[PDB]
Amino acid sequence: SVPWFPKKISDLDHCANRVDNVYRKRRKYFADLAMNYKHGDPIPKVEFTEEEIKTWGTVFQELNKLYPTHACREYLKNLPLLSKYCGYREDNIPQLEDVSNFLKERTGFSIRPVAGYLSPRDFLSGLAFRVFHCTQYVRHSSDPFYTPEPDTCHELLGHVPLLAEPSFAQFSQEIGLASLGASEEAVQKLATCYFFTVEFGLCKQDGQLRVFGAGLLSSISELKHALSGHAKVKPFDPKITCKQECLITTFQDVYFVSESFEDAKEKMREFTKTI
Ligand SMILES: Cc1ccn(-c2cc(Cl)ccc2[C@@H](Oc2cc(-c3ccc(C[C@H](N)C(=O)O)cc3)nc(N)n2)C(F)(F)F)n1
Ligand SMILES: [Fe+3]
Repeated sequence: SVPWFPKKISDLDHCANRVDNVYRKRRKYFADLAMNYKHGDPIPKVEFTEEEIKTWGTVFQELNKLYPTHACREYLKNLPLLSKYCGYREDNIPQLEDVSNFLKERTGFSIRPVAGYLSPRDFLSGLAFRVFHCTQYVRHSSDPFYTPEPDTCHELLGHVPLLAEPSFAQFSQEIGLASLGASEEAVQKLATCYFFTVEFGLCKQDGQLRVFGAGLLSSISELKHALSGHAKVKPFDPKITCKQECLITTFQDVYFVSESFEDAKEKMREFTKTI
């Protein structure tokens, strides 16, 4: 029989809640905000602390040094749009509500604040309705270069700029749409393909390797590592790519290169029929 899946955007209420002293209370605070959030609510505006803003400022400042030579053209295209409309600055952390409103005008995507990791099924189910579950907290100040879990920096600098791109927006949703009510095996295959594209993908533009992986675009160290030449590279092929192990708390052992977003989209459409 078919497992439960959302049939409308508001149904995501039923799946979004899955799962240093001052930092812990701060983290619980953000978790509480996401937990009590219901569809239709404005995403609660948060006054970030200076340490959090300085952390964002450090990551943001350093990544912007790398983006022109590392990021794909679409990322570099939409990133200034975010700084002109959503307050992307070194001294200011953008609000999830504002960028969500921006995405609505651009690609119809929206943001939903989430406490932490959701199951791949629940997360991909959100994409089916062009909803991206975002963490609202900032990474610990100890290591701004890399963090073993998503933070608001990862969402805002990694995911948001490409979600504003129609071709990429379509690609993301179709992965989500494919996931709806799919078998456990199918969801995991889709989740792995999502992982090595949306989160850690590489693309070929004008003969050059560029980064569109969100997990890469928000990590100072791995972004450099991905294009250094010391990394393992393979062509994106869903049947093969979906068999690759997804690593956490570390750099990936291999990266997959797509020809383009529409190319990645077409390869996925072919693949989802097989499963
Ligand atoms: C098959 C499949 C697909 C997904 N999953 C899965 C399921 C659950 Cl419930 C938990 C964990 C995972 C996967 O882990 C991650 C991690 C991240 C991630 C991205 C960026 C950053 C910040 C960056 N390092 C920075 O420094 O900015 C952090 C984390 N993103 C995703 N989508 N998955 C895992 F475990 F498979 F790898 N499984
Ligand atoms: Fe992510």
